[PDB]
Amino acid sequence: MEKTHVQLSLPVLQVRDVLVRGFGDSVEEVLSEARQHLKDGTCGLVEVEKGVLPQLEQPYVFIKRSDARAPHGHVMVELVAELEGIQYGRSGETLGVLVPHVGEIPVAYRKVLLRKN
Ligand SMILES: C[C@H](N)c1ccc(Cl)cc1
Repeated sequence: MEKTHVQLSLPVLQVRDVLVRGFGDSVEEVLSEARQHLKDGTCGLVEVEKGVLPQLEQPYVFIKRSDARAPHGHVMVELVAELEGIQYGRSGETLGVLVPHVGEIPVAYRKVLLRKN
């Protein structure tokens, strides 16, 4: 059975390498697909810097810090989607935007403890 949180190590991708620049076409779909790719080990993370979001496809799926005081290095996170400037969920600081991973070479791995909600 699925625990409330799962430890994952996500490949961190540079935005210009990403081949599939979002998870879908509605908030509900992107959240659903992100969660599936996270379970399958086929989800990457792009760190948000100036110029990143316009190079990715909306709706966006962010991982945001959900909790403080981070077990074994994995930051606790939850998913929040964004479309047209409106966010679906509320949480803490953004760690990055999730994208499909289809074999791109990462620059780093990001350890997270993901809330499965
Ligand atoms: C497994 C298949 N080649 C696939 C990769 C990425 C996405 Cl987003 C959907 C399907």
